[PDB]
Amino acid sequence: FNVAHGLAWSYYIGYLRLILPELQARIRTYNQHYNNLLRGAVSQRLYILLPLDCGVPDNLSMADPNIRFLDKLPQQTADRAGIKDRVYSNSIYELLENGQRAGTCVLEYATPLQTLFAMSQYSQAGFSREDRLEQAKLFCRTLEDILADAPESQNNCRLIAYQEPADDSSFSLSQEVLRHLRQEEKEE
Amino acid sequence: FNVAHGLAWSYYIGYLRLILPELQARIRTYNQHYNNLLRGAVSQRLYILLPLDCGVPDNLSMADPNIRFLDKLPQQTADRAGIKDRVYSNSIYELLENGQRAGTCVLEYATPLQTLFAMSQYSQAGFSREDRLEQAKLFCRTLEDILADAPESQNNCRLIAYQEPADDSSFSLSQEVLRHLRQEEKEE
Ligand SMILES: Nc1nc2c(ncn2[C@@H]2O[C@@H]3COP(=O)(O)O[C@H]4[C@@H](O)[C@H](n5cnc6c(=O)[nH]c(N)nc65)O[C@@H]4COP(=O)(O)O[C@H]3[C@H]2O)c(=O)[nH]1
Ligand SMILES: [Mg+2]
Ligand SMILES: [Mg+2]
Repeated sequence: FNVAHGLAWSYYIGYLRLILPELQARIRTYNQHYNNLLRGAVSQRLYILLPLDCGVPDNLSMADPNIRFLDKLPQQTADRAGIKDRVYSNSIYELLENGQRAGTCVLEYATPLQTLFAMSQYSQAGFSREDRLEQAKLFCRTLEDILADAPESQNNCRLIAYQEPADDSSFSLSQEVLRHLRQEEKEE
Repeated sequence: FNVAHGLAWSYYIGYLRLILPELQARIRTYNQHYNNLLRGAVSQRLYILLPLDCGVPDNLSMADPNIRFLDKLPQQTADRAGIKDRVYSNSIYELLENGQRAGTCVLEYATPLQTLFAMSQYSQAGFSREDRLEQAKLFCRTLEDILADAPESQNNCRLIAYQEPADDSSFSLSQEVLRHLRQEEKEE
């Protein structure tokens, strides 16, 4: 089956569509209340790590020690049937560079990529572990094309797609994330 | 595209697989702390409303006035990358019969059916509004076949699939839900 397509659409409809519009105000609140001082500096976008290899560790610090958990973005509450006042969780990380706090932003993996990885295990899934990669590529794809026409995506988030070279492991996830942050500084 | 399949699998992998094992203990706690007084009576299963017509209202009371929100099942917390301590929300409803509290259980719609309904709107979704029904049927389907081999589903939840007659509107959702409760009471 072609799943990447459906998961991208479920992802947007049940999450991005809902949270992105109310996202920036939530960021602003954290900044005002927590400091309105010192670093503040929480970036204004939702950052979605897109590991093409579909490897998604539950603790972000594990993938890279330089990615440190700061706080949790103030809850969002919504009556998502049948649930009442259903909580939506985002986590705030600060990226370290040579022991220096280089940036602070709302950051997270794309769960759909993780589910994709898990699905290949199951017999009835039924898409081979081989198809994990193309499925991964189709996902980031569909999202871009979805977010392109997203009235909500008034540049509220930035996708971060990456694959780590097979031969060498000199890849720094924090570095990848920092690039986008800095670039958007020159951009913004 | 065939989406019902992927959404059923995402649903189980990212939700049911995770919460069902820890579900009953959460139920016991509400019963124990809140009581052990008066009704208690929270049922021991997760109830998933499966409207084949794919109509999923955000407020459960609206669908049926006799379905009343009681409280919220104690939070579950899990490090769901990239999120840390990601909250999982379930709501407890008590069903009314002729002004009488007939039952109390954890109850909710299947969000995937709601997303299915929303997808048909979009141009790129790729699937006609016509296909909403077969997509709905394939979803409840896949879930049953998924939950059948679910090591986790040690009878922790019961699916409730239903479609409302086209000619007449004498259908009581609370009645449908009560049936399953009583019938399982026969399980005792
Ligand atoms: N950081 C973050 N990301 C979020 C949140 N909610 C949704 N997402 C993203 O939205 C995807 C699909 O959301 P879904 O439509 O709600 O559909 C969900 C929903 O139907 C069910 N589900 C998941 N979590 C909960 C929950 O906490 N409570 C209830 N009642 N159902 C849930 O699992 C389906 C798929 O779950 P997912 O695999 O998790 O995948 C979720 C997840 O990738 C959130 O609160 N925080
Ligand atoms: Mg949702
Ligand atoms: Mg999940």
